Amino acid sequence: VNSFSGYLKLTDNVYIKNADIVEEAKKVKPTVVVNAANVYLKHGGGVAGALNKATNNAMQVESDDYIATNGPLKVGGSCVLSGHNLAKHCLHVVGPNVNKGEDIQLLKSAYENFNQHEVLLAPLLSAGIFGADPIHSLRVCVDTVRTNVYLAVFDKNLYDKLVSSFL
Ligand SMILES: OC[C@H](C[C@H](O)c1ccccc1)Nc1ncnc2[nH]ccc12
Ligand SMILES: [Cl-]
Repeated sequence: VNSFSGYLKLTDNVYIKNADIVEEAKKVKPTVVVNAANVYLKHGGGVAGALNKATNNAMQVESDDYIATNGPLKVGGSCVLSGHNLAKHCLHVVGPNVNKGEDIQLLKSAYENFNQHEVLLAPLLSAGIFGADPIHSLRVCVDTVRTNVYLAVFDKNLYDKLVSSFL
């Protein structure tokens, strides 16, 4: 039993809700919130910009130190950093950005990072401003993640389409 509320159950381990991941994180304070990161951990817009804003830019400050030490992430890769006021940890995961010409096949590799964590609050990787088809992202999530994932879909109209089209 966990403290996630109001989710629709898609499979044994995947759950979905129309919700603002910032507000969801602030309420649940999950062990792991997933950020839709880029390789530079520059949290300017989309989920990343919203999460970082909610941390009063502390996420960005921490991320800049991470990059200065370690260099950029790989597309498909991840790193674990602080969750600040939102979660214990933030798993920064880089899905491919279609608007940069990145290989959509890397979306599966991106979701594989979730399997290192028993329970996560997450967005649909590569959705929104990353330019991929969210129906495809949900399918890859369901077919790749084996741990317990609670998906927040910000857009209500998109949420309804993902549910109604879910196989
Ligand atoms: O897949 C990324 C997802 C896209 C979003 O659902 C969308 C917005 C407009 C049109 C269609 C779809 N972004 C988020 N998901 C959850 N919480 C969030 N908080 C801030 C951003 C955000
Ligand atoms: Cl987005």
